[PDB]
Amino acid sequence: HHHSSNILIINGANGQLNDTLTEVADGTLRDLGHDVRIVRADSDYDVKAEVQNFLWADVVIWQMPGWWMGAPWTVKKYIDDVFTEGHGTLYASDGRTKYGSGGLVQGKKYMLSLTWNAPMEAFTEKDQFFHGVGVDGVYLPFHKANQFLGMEPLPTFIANDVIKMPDVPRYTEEYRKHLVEIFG
Amino acid sequence: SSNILIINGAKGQLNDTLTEVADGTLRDLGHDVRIVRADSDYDVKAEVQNFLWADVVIWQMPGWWMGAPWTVKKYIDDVFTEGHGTLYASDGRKYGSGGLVQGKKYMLSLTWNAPMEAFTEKDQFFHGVGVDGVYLPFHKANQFLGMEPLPTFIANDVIKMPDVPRYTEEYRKHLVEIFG
Repeated sequence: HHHSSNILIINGANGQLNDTLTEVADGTLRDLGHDVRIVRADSDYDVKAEVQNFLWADVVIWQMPGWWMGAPWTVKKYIDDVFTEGHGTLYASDGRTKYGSGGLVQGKKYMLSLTWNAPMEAFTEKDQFFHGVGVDGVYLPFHKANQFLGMEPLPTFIANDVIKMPDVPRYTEEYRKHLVEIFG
Repeated sequence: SSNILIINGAKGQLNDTLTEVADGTLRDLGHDVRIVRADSDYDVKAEVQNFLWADVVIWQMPGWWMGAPWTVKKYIDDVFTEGHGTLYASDGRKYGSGGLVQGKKYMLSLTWNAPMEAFTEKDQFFHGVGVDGVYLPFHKANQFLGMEPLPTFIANDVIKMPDVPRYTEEYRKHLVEIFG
């Protein structure tokens, strides 16, 4: 079910930084020749229309803040609503007829763009809170929800200490170079 | 004799059934039990008071798209946040050391479609990180408050292999082993 690229940015949007980074990606990517659509997870979306957005998309970008160690409930509701709908388009089942091999959109990719209060050391230091599993380790279940559909991950981007050490200029440029590197 | 709070994430008769099993078993062991349905119009202040009352919090829930149903995550986002000043003070500034309810315990009781092998084999979907690995973020949200984990219970292949009974007996046994 997977056929420049079509990019779908899901804005999980302090609701300024995420709105700002959504805009940065929108402009950067469109100036690199891609076509992008932006959808706010915290909106009264049309699930069937959202399924079609995923079918249209070559890449899905999840721009979102870390809320209680993961996606805000509105983003998880978008997944629970949209992914479940789409059964038959985005995925057929869990694969068994190895769990996780029943997706129908292999070839599509997704990327996480995050903003957290926690410092990076909290993710990397074996002796700290997340026991060194890393940002992607903390997001394993989120990555896997996307992979169940058959999509592949692209390098994660994350801004840390956004509240205790804010610096939009830094984040914005770093994100831009992150995008140019991947989508350039 | 502990106060146990059970958050029923059913959205979903199996989880309703397992909530009942926990309630009946724990009370029979001398504990007081309270049940709250995550998928309801709960009052955030009331829930914070449930947490302060509880010695142990059991999260009974099905796995939805690799984790907690959105209604359970909204429960956390709503209640844990209202809990600022009672359940947690700050992020501790290392990060995660700013809880206010150290001494309390929490436990995950899960129901999944996937088979246990999908969690333990390094070459499978979950590269062998285990059930608790997949739930790392959920465990950590609880630990941020200062609470400590108890052994996780999980019923696998609950849809492809409806073994109710079996799941009820194993959970019942799991509970006696921990709270007995």
